[PDB]
Amino acid sequence: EKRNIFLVGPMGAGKSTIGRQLAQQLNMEFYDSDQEIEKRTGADVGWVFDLEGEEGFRDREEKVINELTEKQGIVLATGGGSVKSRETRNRLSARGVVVYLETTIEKQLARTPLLHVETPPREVLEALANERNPLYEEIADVTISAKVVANQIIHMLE
Repeated sequence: EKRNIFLVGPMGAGKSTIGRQLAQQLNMEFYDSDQEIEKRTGADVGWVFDLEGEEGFRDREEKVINELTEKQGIVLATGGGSVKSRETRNRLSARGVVVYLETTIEKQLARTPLLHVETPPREVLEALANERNPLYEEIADVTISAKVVANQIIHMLE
């Protein structure tokens, strides 16, 4: 259907790669909230994070996501920590089908907008997952090459 598809999960989950494939196979618009932030600030997303601090970044991100989710027929790759906001999570759930790309710590560490230039120690990623995994799972309607995964998701939505 035309219904929105929102991809959630940690950085390195393939939100952008899988989302672009989904958008092309379903002939929909693709958006990346990190990319929209860069577009509105004219700067690297990680730079905006570092300069504005968490508080300011999260507010800006929440506003960006509120606006994107109001669109129709789009595939959205949401920021990894965008699920921290309760309002955002309720908006994501209500405005489209939420697909959670469950990702191991290993995959997250794995090889190449970038919120952070370099990978952190495993401990940091484990700590993040303990806080965020329950958030991703709370709003997931569907839990999971990009082409293969994209069609699998599609088969699940069917």
